[PDB]
Amino acid sequence: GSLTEDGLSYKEKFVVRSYEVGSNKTATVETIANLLQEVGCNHAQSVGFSATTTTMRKLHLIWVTARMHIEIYKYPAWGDVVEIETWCQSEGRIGTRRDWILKDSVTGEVTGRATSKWVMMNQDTRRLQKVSDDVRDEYLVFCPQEPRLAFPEENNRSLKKIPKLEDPAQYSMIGLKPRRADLDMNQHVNNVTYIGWVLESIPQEIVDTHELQVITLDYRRECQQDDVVDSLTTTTSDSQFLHLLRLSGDGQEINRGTTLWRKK
Amino acid sequence: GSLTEDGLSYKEKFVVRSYEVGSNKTATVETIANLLQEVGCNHAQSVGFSATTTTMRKLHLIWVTARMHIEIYKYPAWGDVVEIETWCQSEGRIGTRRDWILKDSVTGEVTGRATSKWVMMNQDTRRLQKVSDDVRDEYLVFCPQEPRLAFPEENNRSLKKIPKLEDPAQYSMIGLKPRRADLDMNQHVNNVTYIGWVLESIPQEIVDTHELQVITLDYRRECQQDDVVDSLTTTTSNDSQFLHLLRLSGDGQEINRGTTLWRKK
Ligand SMILES: COc1ccnc(N2CCNCC2)n1
Ligand SMILES: COc1ccnc(N2CCNCC2)n1
Repeated sequence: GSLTEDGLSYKEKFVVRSYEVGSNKTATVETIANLLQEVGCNHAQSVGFSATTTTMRKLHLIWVTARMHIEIYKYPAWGDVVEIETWCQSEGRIGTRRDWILKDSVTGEVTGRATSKWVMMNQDTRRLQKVSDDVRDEYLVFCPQEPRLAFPEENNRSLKKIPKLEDPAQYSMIGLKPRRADLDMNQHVNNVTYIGWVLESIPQEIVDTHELQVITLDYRRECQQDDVVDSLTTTTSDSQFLHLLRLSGDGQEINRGTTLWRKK
Repeated sequence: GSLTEDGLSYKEKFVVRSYEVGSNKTATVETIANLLQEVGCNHAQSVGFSATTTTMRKLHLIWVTARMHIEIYKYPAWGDVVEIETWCQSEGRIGTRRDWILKDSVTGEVTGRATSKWVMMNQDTRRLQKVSDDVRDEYLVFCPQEPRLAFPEENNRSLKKIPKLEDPAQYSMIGLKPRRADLDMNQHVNNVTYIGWVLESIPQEIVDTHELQVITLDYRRECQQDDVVDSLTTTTSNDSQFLHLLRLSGDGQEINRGTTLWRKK
């Protein structure tokens, strides 16, 4: 992988692996989500990062994901090369936004796109902060200054409010626990695990006959290594679903989201 | 990746990914196990498979893993290039063997090695069988004819008998279930998931202070998408040795048995 000529975005090719594909012999949405995360880490490293930006390290500040939105048109097949282009942008003092475009390396056509909103947080108190200058000046040297949006459309799926699932849920997967493979190098549950846990309550009949076109996910609280999660789903309709991840015990909300599926 | 000059083995370089590493910023043993599986699939495809032969497809036969043995000296760090060389060999009518050598792409030194025994099974009845003559000739064209062993040694840990864990276990992880990411393209639980499930009963203190040097795993029965697994461990020992057992949560049916060896960091 490498930064583009202007140094304001980063590109990387990935060959789809055998264990990365599902029953259709195409990459799973979790494989896609891991590749977005990977190209994002390489972009951050190529422009001199740890995630932290020097002034975040002096203030014990970290970036946490608030939202993740992914729209796939075609899933790359096992053995295909997929090229992902990523870039960052400041959103005033709200937070930071990371966007991605996925292309077929052979045809050069867009096969998917993604967007994510990150909020500032103190890693000790776990308290959300607003982007207090300085960080915003150091982010301006690596970001495009004119807006560059993977989802430009006025009134689009990536910025819609997500409601809370009402009990009883139509479908459920109870007792989900993270194992060591679900943790990252800092022992926190990978943001991709939440996507997998959300999809666990989708019936196998929907998976076998439909393709996941869109997924939007809100992140409210992190799941601990020793926490148990319940995944809840309800059809709201193409097939549309409303999702909710909560702690098995007290019912504390950790995630909420929506998925859109089309018949194959 | 590509086959070697003689066409009797296959090589592939892999750059270690951010989500593939643990607390030490080095690849997990499950990442290593996925890369061995990946280079094995590419070797099989490069020599005209898809991993059944023509005779196996005609008879509804598949290869199932009976044993997986991995010995790591150095785990590649996040961002490093690792090169894996793999090859197959016929073991008469018993089954087949797949071997791997892992090297640091920069220094060219061996940083790990692995071996796996595969047995023939009818896809429908699930009954094991000895390799027929037609199958032995079909892969003798892709295998070295003189023995080539990743673990040559007189009495190596790769061929040792594994005993059955006695109740009560010292450590345990109960209620392990596979999710969709644990399934392969044919909807069967990935062999690497079993490794992860085995390691779930190892205490977090051992993981934090030791490095996994060796792991040997016996496969007896497959875990279904709707099956629940219990992982059991007992210390059998500066080095730490463990005895492991995976069994179905309900009836206590054995699915796996194994041993791990760890050294202090
Ligand atoms: C804004 O999204 C997120 C995501 C993950 N954790 C959190 N906080 C919320 C404040 N308490 C600590 C955890 N917020
Ligand atoms: C020897 O290795 C394995 C691995 C997985 N399943 C099996 N069988 C044994 C026979 N019954 C069906 C399952 N054997």
